[PDB]
Amino acid sequence: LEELELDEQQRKRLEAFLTQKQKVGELKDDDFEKISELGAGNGGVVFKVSHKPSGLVMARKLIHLEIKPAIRNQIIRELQVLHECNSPYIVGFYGAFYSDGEISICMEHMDGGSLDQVLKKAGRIPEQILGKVSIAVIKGLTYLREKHKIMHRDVKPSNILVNSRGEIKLCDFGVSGQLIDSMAVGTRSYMSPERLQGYSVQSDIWSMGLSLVEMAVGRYPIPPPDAKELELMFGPMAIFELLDYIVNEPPPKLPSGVFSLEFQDFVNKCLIKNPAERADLKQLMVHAFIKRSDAEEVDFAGWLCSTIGLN
Ligand SMILES: CC(=O)N[C@H]1CC[C@H](Oc2cc(-c3ccncc3Cl)cc3[nH]nc(C)c23)CC1
Ligand SMILES: [Ca+2]
Ligand SMILES: [Ca+2]
Ligand SMILES: [Ca+2]
Repeated sequence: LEELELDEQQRKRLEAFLTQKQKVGELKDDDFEKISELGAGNGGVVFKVSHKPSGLVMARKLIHLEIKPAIRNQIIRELQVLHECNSPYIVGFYGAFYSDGEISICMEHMDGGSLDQVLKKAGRIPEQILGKVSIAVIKGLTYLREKHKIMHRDVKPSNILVNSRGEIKLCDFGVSGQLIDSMAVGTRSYMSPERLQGYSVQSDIWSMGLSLVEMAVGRYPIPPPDAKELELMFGPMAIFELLDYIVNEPPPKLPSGVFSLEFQDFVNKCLIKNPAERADLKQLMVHAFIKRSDAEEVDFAGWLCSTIGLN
């Protein structure tokens, strides 16, 4: 597929990552010194750590799990598939190990944090920036589907990471069933209405469209905002009530007058409740909003650094 091709810069960065990764070796707990806490999420705290032997800076997620030694070795073996997932739109993976009652997952460090964290800083994210985000998520989901036959299963702003180089990558896509089972939990407020009713990449496309709306307006779009909140933005529901709303009510949408019709049509085709009518990855890759965004020269790194205060 032409959408899986890489630039010369993307190919250079991918080779540089694998070249530095070959120098690492087997990860052990005592080889890490904590630098700072990057944040909490999905049953474990993520630390910015330094791998003392190699000197690299990594993100280390520690998941406290008390399981028999066999159960742990299965999770570690199932996470080894991440070594083969190499793409400019997938967060780089270093290794996983068990130590002192905690599963560690060491990955590439993204100094921009997640888009959940960026959204809290920005308030809302502009459409041109979200065009670059849409392109990366589509290509990331396409890479996982095409080269590995893998669904993400948990697309949301907190699982989309960015950095000061202008890169946008996905992470935390389901690869180990024994890890999800042993942790039984994550939010279901981004799941498609068909998954909430009892499973395809179409579900991930719903989650992308839902995440794009939240970042565009600056709030989780369900329940829909009233006209008073709109005039304050552009000029409580329990979780079980929220999931019932997703299944039994029409999908959310962008407000009129403030976003282009191509952007509105893009999220509309992502949020069609019928997965058969909902657009797939091939159709979205050639949507008018995506083709327009790909030709737009947007300085994402410059916008990101000034928005969150990186300097
Ligand atoms: C609500 C909210 O936004 N929570 C934040 C909390 C910090 C977290 O930060 C990372 C997490 C992971 C990661 C994800 C899955 N499994 C293993 C790991 Cl290591 C890799 C990372 N690389 N670089 C960074 C900065 C980073 C992102 C989500
Ligand atoms: Ca330790
Ligand atoms: Ca130790
Ligand atoms: Ca998860």
